[PDB]
Amino acid sequence: AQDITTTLLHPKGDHVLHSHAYPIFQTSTFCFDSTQQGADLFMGKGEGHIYSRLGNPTVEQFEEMVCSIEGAAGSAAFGSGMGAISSSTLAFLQKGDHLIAGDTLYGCTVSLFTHWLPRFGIEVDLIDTSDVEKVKAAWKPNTKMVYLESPANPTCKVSDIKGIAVVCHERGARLVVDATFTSPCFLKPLELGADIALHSVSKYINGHGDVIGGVSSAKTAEDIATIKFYRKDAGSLMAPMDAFLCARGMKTLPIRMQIHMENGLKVAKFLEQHEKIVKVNHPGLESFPGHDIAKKQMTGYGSTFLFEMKSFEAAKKLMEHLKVCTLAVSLGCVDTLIEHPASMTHAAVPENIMRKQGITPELVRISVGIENVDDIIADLKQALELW
Amino acid sequence: AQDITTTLLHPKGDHVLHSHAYPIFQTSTFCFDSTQQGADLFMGKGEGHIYSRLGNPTVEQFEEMVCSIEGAAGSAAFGSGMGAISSSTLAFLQKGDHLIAGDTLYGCTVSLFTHWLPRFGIEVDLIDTSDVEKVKAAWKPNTKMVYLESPANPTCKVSDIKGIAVVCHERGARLVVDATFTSPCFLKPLELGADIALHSVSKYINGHGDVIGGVSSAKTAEDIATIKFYRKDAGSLMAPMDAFLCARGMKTLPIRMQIHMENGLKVAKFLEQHEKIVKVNHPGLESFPGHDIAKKQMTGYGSTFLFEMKSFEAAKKLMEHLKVCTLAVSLGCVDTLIEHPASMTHAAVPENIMRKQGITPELVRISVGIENVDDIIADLKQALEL
Amino acid sequence: DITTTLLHPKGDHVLHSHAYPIFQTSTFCFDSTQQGADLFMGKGEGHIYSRLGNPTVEQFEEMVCSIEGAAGSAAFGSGMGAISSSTLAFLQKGDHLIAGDTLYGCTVSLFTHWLPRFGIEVDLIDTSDVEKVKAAWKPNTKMVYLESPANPTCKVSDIKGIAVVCHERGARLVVDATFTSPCFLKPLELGADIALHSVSKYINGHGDVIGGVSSAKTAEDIATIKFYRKDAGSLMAPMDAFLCARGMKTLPIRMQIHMENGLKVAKFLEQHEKIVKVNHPGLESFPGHDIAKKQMTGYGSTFLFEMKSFEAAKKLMEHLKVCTLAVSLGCVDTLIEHPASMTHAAVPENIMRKQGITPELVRISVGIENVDDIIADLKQALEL
Amino acid sequence: AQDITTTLLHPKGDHVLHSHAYPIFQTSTFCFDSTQQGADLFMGKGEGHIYSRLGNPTVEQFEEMVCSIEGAAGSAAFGSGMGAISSSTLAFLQKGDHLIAGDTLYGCTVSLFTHWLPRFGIEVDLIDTSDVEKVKAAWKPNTKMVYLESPANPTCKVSDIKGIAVVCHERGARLVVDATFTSPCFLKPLELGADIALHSVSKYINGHGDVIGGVSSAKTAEDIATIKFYRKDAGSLMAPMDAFLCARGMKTLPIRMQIHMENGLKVAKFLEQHEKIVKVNHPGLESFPGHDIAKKQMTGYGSTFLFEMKSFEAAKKLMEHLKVCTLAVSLGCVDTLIEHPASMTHAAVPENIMRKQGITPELVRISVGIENVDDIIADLKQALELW
Ligand SMILES: CSCC/C(=N\Cc1c(COP(=O)(O)O)cnc(C)c1O)C(=O)O
Ligand SMILES: CSCC/C(=N\Cc1c(COP(=O)(O)O)cnc(C)c1O)C(=O)O
Ligand SMILES: CSCC/C(=N\Cc1c(COP(=O)(O)O)cnc(C)c1O)C(=O)O
Ligand SMILES: C/C=C(/N=C/c1c(COP(=O)(O)O)cnc(C)c1O)C(=O)O
Repeated sequence: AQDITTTLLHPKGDHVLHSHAYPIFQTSTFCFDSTQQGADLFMGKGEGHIYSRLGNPTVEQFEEMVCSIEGAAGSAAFGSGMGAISSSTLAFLQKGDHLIAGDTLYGCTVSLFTHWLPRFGIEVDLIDTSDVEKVKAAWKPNTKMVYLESPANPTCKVSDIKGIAVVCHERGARLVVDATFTSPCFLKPLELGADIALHSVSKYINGHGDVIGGVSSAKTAEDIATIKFYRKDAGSLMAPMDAFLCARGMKTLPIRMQIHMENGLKVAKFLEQHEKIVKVNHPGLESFPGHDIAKKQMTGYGSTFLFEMKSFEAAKKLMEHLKVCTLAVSLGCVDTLIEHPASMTHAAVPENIMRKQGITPELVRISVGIENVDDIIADLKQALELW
Repeated sequence: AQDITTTLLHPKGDHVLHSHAYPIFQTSTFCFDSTQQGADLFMGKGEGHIYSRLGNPTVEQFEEMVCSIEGAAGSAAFGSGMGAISSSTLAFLQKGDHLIAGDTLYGCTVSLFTHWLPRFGIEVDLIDTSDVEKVKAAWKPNTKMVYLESPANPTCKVSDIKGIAVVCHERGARLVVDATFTSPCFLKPLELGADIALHSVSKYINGHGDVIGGVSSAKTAEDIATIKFYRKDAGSLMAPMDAFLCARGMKTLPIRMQIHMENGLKVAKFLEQHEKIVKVNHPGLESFPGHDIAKKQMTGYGSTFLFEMKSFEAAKKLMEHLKVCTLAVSLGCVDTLIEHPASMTHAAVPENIMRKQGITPELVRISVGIENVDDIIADLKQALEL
Repeated sequence: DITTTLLHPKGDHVLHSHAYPIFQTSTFCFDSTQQGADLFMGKGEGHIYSRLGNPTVEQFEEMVCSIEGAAGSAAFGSGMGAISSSTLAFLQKGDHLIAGDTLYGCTVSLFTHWLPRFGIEVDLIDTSDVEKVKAAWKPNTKMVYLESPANPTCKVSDIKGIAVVCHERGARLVVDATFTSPCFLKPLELGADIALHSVSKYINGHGDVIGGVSSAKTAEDIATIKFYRKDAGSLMAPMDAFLCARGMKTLPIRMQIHMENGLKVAKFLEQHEKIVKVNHPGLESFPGHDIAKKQMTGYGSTFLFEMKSFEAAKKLMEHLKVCTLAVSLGCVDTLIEHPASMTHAAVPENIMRKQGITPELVRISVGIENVDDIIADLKQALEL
Repeated sequence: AQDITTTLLHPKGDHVLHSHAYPIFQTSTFCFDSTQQGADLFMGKGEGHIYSRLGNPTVEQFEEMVCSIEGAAGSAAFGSGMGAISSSTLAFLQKGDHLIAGDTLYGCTVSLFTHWLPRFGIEVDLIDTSDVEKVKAAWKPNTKMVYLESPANPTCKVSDIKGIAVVCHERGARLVVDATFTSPCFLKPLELGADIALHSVSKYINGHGDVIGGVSSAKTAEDIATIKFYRKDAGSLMAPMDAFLCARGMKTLPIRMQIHMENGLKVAKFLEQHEKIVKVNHPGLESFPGHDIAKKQMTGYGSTFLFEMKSFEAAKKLMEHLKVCTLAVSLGCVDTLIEHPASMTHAAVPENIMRKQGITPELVRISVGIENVDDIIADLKQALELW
């Protein structure tokens, strides 16, 4: 069986005009040969293109690469991870439906689920999905979907994706998994029983900190068709240039992830043994609750994780005196980023949910890049040992 | 009174690193000076950027350009006209609300209002908005929005935006106008009393057929903040490169529109007097119902319009023997496009709505470009002779 | 008209795409050894490697070629790349070049510093007078190189008359028509062998690309130019060619506006008490107007005018609110510069005097803004 | 000392408008504050920009990255490797000067030195530079430059860069080295005594097969200023978009080269032991002449090399029956390329020079990518073992 490195470098499809790199189809529309040919494409008959919102060759090339690593029936690219998330939930959920979602989610996902979904008559509970019994207890006759992020942003809380998938499968609910934090090299939710696997491509998949985009992949042709139908009307599109950039970043995804995984673990171990650090939430550490599940259900770890300092002042002093790490939000970039969730990525999260998420002023999140790991550790060490 | 040509070519804002052209900020994230500075930005305090989904300087420069021409409090750019439409309606409407929309709308707008909105518990009635009395009769206690396209895609049906805005003002509803077909050079819905004006930037605004994008502009600061809050979560973003291309295309928008307008009128009059053509639906023709309203409420016309052949066979002959015009959906490009609405742009609209729209297999939609008109007419004359 | 031709270029669509795709690629795949071998021998149809040929760049080349009436066109990474490729592809040690005495600063640098290092004799002379061209002629003269109207003074050379001299005497005539665009000046139509442009100016028109183009009357000459380019390596990037082709779609319409704005502005300046003299080729007062009127079908909107002192020029250039102080020209928005300390600052003193470039001169490149707004900007800056 | 991976990911310079990724300055011109500020910039006084041909911020960012890895006084980026080679030779050589260049060079370099330089009154000899004594024997009173490619394209012939540099330094000649085949990760000619080190950035540096570009770096400020002065008039520029892409590709250069090097050596060893293969020219093999010089003077190897089949027909059969390798010219891409030098990259090389270079119809050149090496080897093996 051919390695994923090779698969990503050799995607299926004809070359265009013998071009080795796939061209950028910076076009809005496409030409018809005849009234019939154009009519037929609008009915889904024949091969070809109509209009970039319905399908653009460069974006489709990126979709096929993701589809190939997810093992999906199809993938849909979007203008952002939030586009993928809206389109993977609201394409299916309608008034009177019930959604169970993790209680520790990316801030704007909490915003979408707690502000917008209830306005559309959709019932939403945020539940601790690290415990399958709590998921079952929150289940209702109208539950149509469970939505999980695991490991969760930013605390890395692990959910039992396989265990929850069994209950979804028995009860007729879709299981949707945001695998952004781990990448499809290491977490393949469709292999664990999910119906839909999605990512912010803005993070690891693209990897170069220069594109916002999203992708969603479905286990069935019907589900990916419905998602694309929603996309056509909701309009979160990946631009041709951004698709060219995402496909290009993904060409190095397997080797970047290997380096991220190993750097991340080494940085977490360094932090865990350091006297200034109270606790390290990296799901690859034996000390981490849920390490046993992550180890079984994933084939590696991402390199974004959280650690606890002794105070807010210690956290600030660390974050502001680094020379290699960059103070900024986002994650999954080739270079190391660091931020303060309580006052940044999660500052818009309701106090109620903040308290249950376990997010405090002492926490710092680091997204470890592919720099030489000793250089990253020496940067953290000099800031930690400051006068 | 500085002219709009000059305004578009001289947008407000600082140069970046003294660059003459505005740089393409192909970035996802921005760096913070300190914890406090990043925290302040997240609370909307101070000046700066955080992350391109929240705000990208290249995208914002294009937003400022549109905002100036619309006379708006602010503008939001999107990944498509459908992103703008979605974000300008679903940012406000919620379960139990009622929407009144024009009966003649772009096909996917029909799909949005007719398939997705009701799944979200929003009641929707499509009605003939060319008669303000029919809008009044359709009104309900829970009516929160009227949504109009004028002239409508593809029949060019005209609504009294001004009269309808009075009714919305009186009865506590937002008026949203899709002004894609006319461009903001010739139609400024916020000057007519609308609350929101939006475009498929994919059409005239960009004008070069190489970008898909949307823009929406609101009369009030609170409404544009809501639109952008919805955009934050829904995620239809204009890419930095596309914003660079849309701003660049918009630099020639006023001259392109002058030519489109003059060209489309000349073509329509040629077709109207030709023996093979049953009727021509251009809002700038004296024969067109709604001409009197379009002339008073607009300062010009787009060049996309519809005409009727004597049979489907005839329309097919004409569409397939043109050498200059290109058979393709979309409109408002520098070159001439031609389309068959029944089986293309409006193929998916339900039979009953299609009947109400007056769309038949005999209709052909042309989007007249900025070619020498004599070439477009000769191309048409050529084909009609076969 | 020209607009229809530029909007409907010849060629096939790629994958039915309406906009021509951006071939952001270095290399192309071969179907077999034989097919790749054949392409390297110039047999069959297809591509090998973007330096030899890129489809997006070739589409832009074909657009310029059609408008110039050429046998072919070559795109480059800058106007300087087109210039050095249209001259050094032909001239060799022992050859002599006659060049206009007033040229863009970097062309002066090329001809004055580099060409003589390569054993090429160069005389800069006043090409507004054909007898001076004849008098400078030598048995080893192989090329005349003209800019008309010249940058920055707008000095006009008789292209047609010089072409007759060149044809009779076995020399190539190369014309840089940057200042006028191919809508208005078509040197190959006047007898020239090669016509070239800084695409960075009018042709692109949007101030966001640097590029060059050269067009040759003969198939053999464009082959030589591309052969030189293959080894010298000044290429137009596929993204820049996409942008250039895109800007060119509005070229004829922009040029009509530039021309009309520029004339109205020159006329305003010419009757202003603060202005000594306006060098615009379309003015009746300008020496060489009669040639320019006969050999061109319009005018660009870049031209020079004379203030009463350096201090006055500085005051004018530093109080404009619409016009931007920057080098370059032919952009949609109005640009203004000081040739003596900017574009022409490195020109040797003696060539400078021969050019007539003094610290009292300001060069303006009138954009497509409403002319009344640009006149009001100049007006307040001249009077307050 | 900080690792090169870290340096490339953290290049010196201020961020622009706090942007994490460096913006694309798609501009021709820049604005002046005043006539004095503009006048000064033209005199080289003060900080700022004028016009992209003279200096573009995005291009300068990429130049700084190369300069940092070369250990140079400065770097200049170009529209192509050939722009870099032209500008690194013709910026210095004039009529009456003499150039000694290697006899095995990239085809278009042979075209430049053999067709264009003599037209400009520059004397050129192509010499076997793998023998320092032959270089000395070719020396004349007017010799001003030696130009080397090592390992040479496509035979991998190795020159003694250090030994030749001694002779250049004693006699007042510049040494110019095209290090395209090896990359600046493994070959740093300025540390071996070269005055100028240059690359086709089109190959490894960019790495992604989607840009043509060049770069040249000089040991002295004076020489890089002269190179840029030439560039200003000859006009081979790197476009702002291309510079953004080259900088982006270069963020993964160290990890890509590590994999290229390891894959290329394993493929060479596989080929060297295979019955169908007559000889393998990879400078990292102990069997290769000049292996001892390459191993002392480089810190690794590129993964483009040539091998000899038993016949032209055998080469064609191999080249036309691969599923992973792509038949195409160029090299140094993430995916594996293969070509036939005799009829492709070197088909324009004059017969006498071909014979001097040792290029025959039996030779195949492979540029090994970063695919899983076992997939690459299995692809070659199945083609070699065809019916
Ligand atoms: C507060 S601003 C920083 C962005 C960010 N996270 C993003 C993200 C998204 C959304 O993806 P989009 O940004 O729309 O491509 C979806 N799902 C997950 C697990 C995510 O981590 C962060 O820094 O924690
Ligand atoms: C059937 S496919 C051709 C697209 C098309 N029209 C689009 C359009 C949109 C949507 O804008 P987006 O396409 O999302 O940028 C919004 N509003 C109006 C009046 C529109 O006409 C057409 O060819 O009639
Ligand atoms: C001092 S820097 C400003 C650039 C400039 N002129 C350029 C130019 C070129 C060169 O074109 P490239 O810049 O290489 O695309 C060629 N030919 C002509 C008639 C030109 O005017 C100027 O502002 O006068
Ligand atoms: C198709 C190109 C091949 N080579 C190129 C090359 C260049 C020239 O570099 P641009 O191509 O001008 O960037 C310079 N120096 C070296 C050692 C090279 O290999 C090839 O062999 O396959």
